[PDB]
Amino acid sequence: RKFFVGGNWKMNGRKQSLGELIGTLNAAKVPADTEVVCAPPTAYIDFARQKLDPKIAVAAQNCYKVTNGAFTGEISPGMIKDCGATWVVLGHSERRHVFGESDELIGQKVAHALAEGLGVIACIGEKLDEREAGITEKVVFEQTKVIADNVKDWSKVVLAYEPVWAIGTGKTATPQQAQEVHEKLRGWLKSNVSDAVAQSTRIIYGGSVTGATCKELASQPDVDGFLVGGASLKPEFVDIINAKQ
Amino acid sequence: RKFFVGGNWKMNGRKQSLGELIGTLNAAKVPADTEVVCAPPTAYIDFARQKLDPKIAVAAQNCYKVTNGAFTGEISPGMIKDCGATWVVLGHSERRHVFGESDELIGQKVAHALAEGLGVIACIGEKLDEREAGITEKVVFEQTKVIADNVKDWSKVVLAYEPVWAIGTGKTATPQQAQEVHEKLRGWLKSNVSDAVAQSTRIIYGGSVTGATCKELASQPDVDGFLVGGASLKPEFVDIINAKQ
Ligand SMILES: CC(C(=O)O)C(=O)O
Ligand SMILES: CC(C(=O)O)C(=O)O
Ligand SMILES: [Br-]
Ligand SMILES: [Br-]
Repeated sequence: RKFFVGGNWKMNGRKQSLGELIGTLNAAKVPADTEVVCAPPTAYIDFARQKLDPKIAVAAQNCYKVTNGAFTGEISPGMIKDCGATWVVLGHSERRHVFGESDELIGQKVAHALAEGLGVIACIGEKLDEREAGITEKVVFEQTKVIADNVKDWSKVVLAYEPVWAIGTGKTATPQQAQEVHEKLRGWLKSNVSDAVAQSTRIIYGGSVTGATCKELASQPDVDGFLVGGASLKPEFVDIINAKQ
Repeated sequence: RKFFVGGNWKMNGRKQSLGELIGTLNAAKVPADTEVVCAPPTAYIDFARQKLDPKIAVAAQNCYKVTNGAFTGEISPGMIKDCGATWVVLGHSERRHVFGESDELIGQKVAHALAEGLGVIACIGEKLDEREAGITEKVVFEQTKVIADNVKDWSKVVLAYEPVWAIGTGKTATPQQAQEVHEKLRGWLKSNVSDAVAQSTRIIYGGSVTGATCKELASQPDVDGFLVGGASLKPEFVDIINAKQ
């Protein structure tokens, strides 16, 4: 599986500073068999795609589930493609848990974005109370099932595990804890989709990762890369791109 | 009060067709004492601002309540300004009732967007069940109070009344029904802010409006313009700009 490093800029950046960040990223030497994707704020998708070299792909941070309509504040896959982006992040923990997006809606978005030709970074993960109740597997398997039920072509999908229980809670996820969930997710794909899909699908880690911790995380056998948050805004992101080196 | 016509493109358009629409709008002769604002999808704010003549202002369709942060899929006022837009629509019925945005959040967004120098088109309106229960005034007064509690400078605000009870319900709002709510809102401003604010604040109508109905709606004494939905994508929008002519 090709190592996959996504940089989610979240709601950060202006043209001057994003241009600067893009210069640093363009200058990186992307190692062999490594796929890099950046997700700018929605107001800057087109801007970022124009400035980033095509060796780096661009993702929207979210989209809606139909191609046009009466949805003030939304964007559609068709608009993402028209701006030159080729991916979308769906189901991010902030959309689910700050903005209330349901599994049903996420599945509908996945189906539409994939049908329209985008790749999807599909995010899953259990919250604090779910972790404490012992239902990690039940939660992430149900989230992954909703995604899988809306996928026709698994070559267009990357799964991102976010340990929401260890983000803003006082809990720390260890590399062994991350690996344990990634292994369970891969086993779900084996039993519910196929062994081939399990073996080829990238499952990237969306918890805390820094230049100092990325090599150990990347060495976990079922961790196939990262969906990076805050470090994606800094030159340290290049070190994370090089986590397997 | 300067007549105010906003065109909310909602989740519609691609570069080719939005460029076409912008050509039609640029070619319109904006009548005296008329203020025109267009709200493109977020992926096209910068694009639209570059192509629209400055005689037309650009609004974002939504924003968040801090200037940067861990809010995948959001944009901030600072980004809107960096893209050359000078307004934001806040509290739109689709954000409240499709996407679950609370009054508390809307008030926080209003405060931040205004502090950052944007104008705000602040939307209010009662749903079907609220209309049927007889609580139109209670609902829209509470929504307007939350907005007003977050306004330091009323010259930067336009209020938009959306008859949500008459959008997608089978009910029709008559011009007299729209006028009745606008008068009540203006009276709320008089009693709770000041007479001066009541007399100077534009209260625009955000229900159904077409070229065939816009002159009658515009003639209502407390209707100061429109926040137009679907007709804003068509040449008919120019007729609505001319509703007072
Ligand atoms: C911020 C946190 C949550 O929304 O619960 C997260 O997992 O990103
Ligand atoms: C669509 C409708 C609602 O969301 O209830 C509206 O008022 O826009
Ligand atoms: Br811990
Ligand atoms: Br009716």
